[PDB]
Amino acid sequence: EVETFAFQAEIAQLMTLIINTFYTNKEIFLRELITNTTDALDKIRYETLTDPTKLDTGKELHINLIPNKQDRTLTIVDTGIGMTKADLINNLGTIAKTGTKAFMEALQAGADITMIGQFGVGFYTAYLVAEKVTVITKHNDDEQYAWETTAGGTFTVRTDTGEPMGRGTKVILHLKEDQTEYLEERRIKEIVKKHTQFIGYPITLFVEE
Ligand SMILES: CCNC(=O)c1noc(-c2cc(Cl)c(O)cc2O)c1-c1ccc(CN2CCOCC2)cc1
Repeated sequence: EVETFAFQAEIAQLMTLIINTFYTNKEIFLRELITNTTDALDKIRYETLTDPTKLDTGKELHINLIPNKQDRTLTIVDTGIGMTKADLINNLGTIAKTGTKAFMEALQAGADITMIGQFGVGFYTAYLVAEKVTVITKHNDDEQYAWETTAGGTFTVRTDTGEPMGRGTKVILHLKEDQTEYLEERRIKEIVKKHTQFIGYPITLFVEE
């Protein structure tokens, strides 16, 4: 029931660079994941212009940020178009071989890690703060799947038996021990205000008891 895949060499190389390079401005991961959510939400809205039934899986269009200090996880949930199994396998709906190669070439020329989104591979910035990332997703044309990687050159894909999502993507960041500031309400609010003020969807930061 669990399939294990090797990353393409270039993507493994970029993930190692992200994990091993000294770079203090780690907060940019949240801007990148919220940006991906906003793009996925725009995609389902665009499809709904010609087929209103595309929203039968959920009419709410939103992004939720759910910190969990007990599990040391930060979960980003959106109700966007979601990814099929093929999209997960194809580097989470990106042309990441091309993007990761171009980004690493720009870094060699003096660009910085914060420019990752310009290369269409911003998702991998999750590894600045997370030791493991789980991506649960549901697209109207496929079943609910879980993608997961702790880097190390491979990722797994499995059918998800967890809480059904209806439609969209949930990114669960299992944070590194020294990166728990990203579970603090004031810190998350600061990052969203700084980097995501023009995202056209409600971003709700959940409170913990
Ligand atoms: C059917 C095609 N599906 C989607 O595009 C989709 N569905 O769900 C997502 C998604 C991916 C990730 Cl990594 C998130 O963090 C959030 C999200 O909603 C996606 C995204 C996949 C990839 C991307 C990144 N862009 C891909 C195209 O080039 C610019 C960067 C954004 C969203």
